[PDB]
Amino acid sequence: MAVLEIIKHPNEVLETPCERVINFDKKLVKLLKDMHETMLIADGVGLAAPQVGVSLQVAVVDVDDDTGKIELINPSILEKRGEQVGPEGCLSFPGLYGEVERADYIKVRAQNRRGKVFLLEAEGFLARAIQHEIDHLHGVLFTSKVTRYYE
Ligand code: NI
Repeated sequence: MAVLEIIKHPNEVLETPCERVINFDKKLVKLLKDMHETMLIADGVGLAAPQVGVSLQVAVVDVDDDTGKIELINPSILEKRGEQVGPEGCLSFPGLYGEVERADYIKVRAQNRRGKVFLLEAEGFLARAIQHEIDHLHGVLFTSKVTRYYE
């Protein structure tokens, strides 16, 4: 495995929309493996490929141990219900936290490492993390949705 450098705001790669993954190959699997440990070593709960300099629709989230690691390739949100307001941060903006409103429940369609399509339902913090990472894949950063930063 390799500890990948996490790209910090500012950097253009962070605002670049990502291409869909077309080849589900060994390089993709290594990217995901490296991203997950890099993310945890940095005490993060989500990480998207553009944050490690790769413009592909690939992200991973890992909040609870029971749930565990969820790798998302070419994810799309099929349904959103309810709202939740709370603090949000990002490994690409060290120490920056702001209040962001996100859907509370989401239904997500995405592919795994082999290209198989799965359906995932999430709520609360996990749903917040997933929404934040999917935004990265479209070149959107959380600062664009912060309503207020904390003192
Ligand atoms: Ni982020």
